[PDB]
Amino acid sequence: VNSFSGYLKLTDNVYIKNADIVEEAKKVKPTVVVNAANVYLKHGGGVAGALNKATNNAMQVESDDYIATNGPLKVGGSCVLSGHNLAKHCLHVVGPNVNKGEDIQLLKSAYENFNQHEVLLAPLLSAGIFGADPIHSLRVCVDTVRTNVYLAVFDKNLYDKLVSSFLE
Ligand SMILES: CCNC(=O)c1cc2c(N[C@H](c3ccnc(N)c3)C(C)C)ncnc2[nH]1
Repeated sequence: VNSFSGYLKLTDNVYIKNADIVEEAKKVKPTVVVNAANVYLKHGGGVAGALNKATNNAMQVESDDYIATNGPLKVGGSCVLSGHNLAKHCLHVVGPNVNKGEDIQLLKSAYENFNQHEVLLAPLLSAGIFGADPIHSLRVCVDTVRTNVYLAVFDKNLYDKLVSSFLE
């Protein structure tokens, strides 16, 4: 149903909220929820762990079947699979892990995948243990994504930092 509420409008197509992406998916019933994935779709930590646990492991079982038959994703790439109980579809997107020296230019490739979907619920890419500067990740989203993206950032201090920087 895509019923998003409580978001700040940053640009004509980019919105942000201090919220847990799992609770937003349960409330909003989005067509697409984005997962902050890794190349072998191992959903143990970060946003991926939160989304997988909220599907009671159904996302990991489906992801393992996909990897067995198709192999790993590329950094910057993506894959649409079921959204299970959280959304119609899950778009698994791999941003670069700059803590491991992956190419930060591939963060633009990662966000470019969102342009195939009219509206998405998403986390900020390459944050957490991937180590990209979060203000830079929001700027790449704003400059690359043309479709409607609703960003859920589940940390008040990071949300306030992002909003303050954007409004400068
Ligand atoms: C209680 C169950 N829910 C959660 O644990 C949870 C976590 C969470 C989240 N985390 C962000 C993140 C972590 C890793 N990689 C990223 N690309 C981003 C950080 C930057 C705040 N962002 C959005 N919603 C979220 N929900």
